[PDB]
Amino acid sequence: TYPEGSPVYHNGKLSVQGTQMVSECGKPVQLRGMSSHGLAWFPKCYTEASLTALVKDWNIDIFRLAIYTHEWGGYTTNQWKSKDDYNAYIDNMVDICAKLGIYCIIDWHVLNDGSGDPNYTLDDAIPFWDYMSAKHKDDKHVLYEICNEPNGFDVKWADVKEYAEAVIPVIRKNDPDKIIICGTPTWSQDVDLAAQDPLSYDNVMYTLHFYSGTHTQYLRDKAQVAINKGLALFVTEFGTTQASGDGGVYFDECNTWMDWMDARKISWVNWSFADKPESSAALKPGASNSGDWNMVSESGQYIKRKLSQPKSYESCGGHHHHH
Repeated sequence: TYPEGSPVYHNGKLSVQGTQMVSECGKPVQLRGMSSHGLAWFPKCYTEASLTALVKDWNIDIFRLAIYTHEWGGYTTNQWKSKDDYNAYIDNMVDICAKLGIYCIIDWHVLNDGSGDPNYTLDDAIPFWDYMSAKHKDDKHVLYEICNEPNGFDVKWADVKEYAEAVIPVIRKNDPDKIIICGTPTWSQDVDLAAQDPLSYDNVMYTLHFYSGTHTQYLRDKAQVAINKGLALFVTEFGTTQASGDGGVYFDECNTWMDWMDARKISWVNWSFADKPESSAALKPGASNSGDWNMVSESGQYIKRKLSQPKSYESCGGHHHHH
């Protein structure tokens, strides 16, 4: 039972129709929300209290759990939690999102230390995704992001497609209808190359990542090629900075990206909800010590203001029933 008036109450189980993500009543939906930073790095930032503030005060529709596979404390490392205990932690966060009625992305966050080819994480990715899809089959509010940012010159769409064709059957044997979001080459830029040979599965979307200090028209044009060839795109990560996550903020270029996404009804998730002293972090340093989840940085202020706009969906109605 999702809480009255919440994003999941309004839209129910989402699916993909052509290039558009739609609600349980078949209406186009654009979701807006926030990504975690590394969970092992900022655990004080990801609690019932902090997510309650994100929902009630920042008006988010969706939260993304960035589960690093590598670097210190990554899922594959057994440096912070055992793999099965990390699963239990993730499950707790998924349940908090359910209690608040927001969507939750489980993100297998490949990036560095060789994980740039997601195939090189399969010894852990297969049992991870087997577990998560079995555990969360009956959870209407989860989305499965199977490989954050494939990268490397050696990592082509053919290689990412082979990874996806290994993991998606493992998910779909347990959870037939849940949306799967598939990363693309060159740090989830090459959606136009994925569009040349798309996956044959239903309810699949393709990842686009941008950073407004780095990516401009060229990447929007690549994305438009993918859209014109019939792919549904999801911006599961973007920043207001250059791609490193620090330095200047570029709000004029981000406004261009926001207008562009709005016109195409493309969902977006901002990097990051954390109080690291870098300019892409949405909280001021020390906010996790004080517990003041509205003590925003310059970037957080800008994103919270975008989140405060009218919802980019229309309720499925039937408010006279519990959902």
